[PDB]
Amino acid sequence: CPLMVKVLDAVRGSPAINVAVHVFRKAADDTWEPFASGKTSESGELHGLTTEEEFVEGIYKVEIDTKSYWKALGISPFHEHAEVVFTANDSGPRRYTIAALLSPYSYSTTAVVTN
Amino acid sequence: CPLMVKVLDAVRGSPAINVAVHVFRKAADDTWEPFASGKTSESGELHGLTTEEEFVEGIYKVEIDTKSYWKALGISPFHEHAEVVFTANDSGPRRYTIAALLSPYSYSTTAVVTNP
Amino acid sequence: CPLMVKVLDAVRGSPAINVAVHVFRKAADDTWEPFASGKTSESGELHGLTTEEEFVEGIYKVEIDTKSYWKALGISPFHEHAEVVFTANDSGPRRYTIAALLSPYSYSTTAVVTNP
Amino acid sequence: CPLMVKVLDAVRGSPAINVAVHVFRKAADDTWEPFASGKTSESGELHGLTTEEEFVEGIYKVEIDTKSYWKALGISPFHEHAEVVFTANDSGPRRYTIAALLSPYSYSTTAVVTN
Repeated sequence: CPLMVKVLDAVRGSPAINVAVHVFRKAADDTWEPFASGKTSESGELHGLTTEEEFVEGIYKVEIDTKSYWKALGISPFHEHAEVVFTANDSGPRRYTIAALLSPYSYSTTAVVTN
Repeated sequence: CPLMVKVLDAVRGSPAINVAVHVFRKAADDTWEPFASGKTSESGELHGLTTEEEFVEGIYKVEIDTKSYWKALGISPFHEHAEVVFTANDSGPRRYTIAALLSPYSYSTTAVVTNP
Repeated sequence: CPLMVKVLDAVRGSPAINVAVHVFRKAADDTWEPFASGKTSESGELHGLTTEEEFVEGIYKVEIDTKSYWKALGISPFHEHAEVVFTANDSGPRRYTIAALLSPYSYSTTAVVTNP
Repeated sequence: CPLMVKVLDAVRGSPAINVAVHVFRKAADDTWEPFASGKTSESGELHGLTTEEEFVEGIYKVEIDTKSYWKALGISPFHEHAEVVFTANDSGPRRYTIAALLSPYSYSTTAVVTN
């Protein structure tokens, strides 16, 4: 699978489990079309979102529902969600891992693109 | 300055200068409406986006155009932009500093929220 | 202010106040020698650690006592401290801002280096 | 293995390969005693540093030689290295993953402690 999402919790030092993730693909009219979604596993990962066939070049958005995660932990968060927007390119490495590190008032996101 | 944006470049160890920033507010019909925009200064800061009066309760999106920034430095980065989406002023007026730390394949954003 | 330290709390979205900071310089015998120390203010900043004259070329270590900070807030964090080790002024005098973003099980540190 | 180190490169969006890592254990006299070391793999990981038997409670330091990594890439770095200092505790989760995200003038480190 060409796209994986990994989410970590910087407050507990653990995978961020059961975090909803929604992936969208930018349509010709500039709107965001639902593409794939899921919830992170006990390892904070979400595999099997798409296939090589369907994951064509284009602009994608990965929305991580961080607010609901923090609310479940009873911690007041800042962001509505974490959004990661990027262009999928065929010339570069073919496996994309979108990693996110979550804190209540901060998040970082990193792309690990490999062959 | 109820809203300030600060952007740093983690490759150069400097402020990220001349970075375009667009702010939107969610309208009643759930669409994003343009709210304010500007560019970071030599200090990597953007002040004067709004006023206390105009910065009412709402869901705001701060779009930082990071791709253009990296491309002008000769780097083809991963992200199109860094988007920061948050509810503001729902418990009264606050001062928000949205900070972003940029690398070609990673970014981190932090909010510093203080009471007037 | 050739050297400034700024510390933010990513759980509260605020400056990290009253954080102890110890600066060391590597001596000729390769040991760490105390250089300066202080605590962050209400703004999360620590100024006045040194002067242009005293801040000579060398390898410096900025120790930020993050564990004590978290424990006073009721959190048992992972790290003992955040250590920032760097060569300074080897190409002439520079102004260094060492920024740290703290979470209980993670921290990020950035350096902003400018010419006088 | 109870201790793993994972290093990523935020400039290239890749694992940070062949990064030297040195682990030290704080001795009774407050000095740092060499404990384990290695170089990250092609996946940016370093496994097999120690064993459950030897990784007793105590204060450890993980030093990641980031300066040499950046120099090999021809990029001027700020830090001499990234140091991660922590206390190993038996009551909590028993597997420690020390992750580091590297940029020339910035790094972040995260501990993922699991059971």
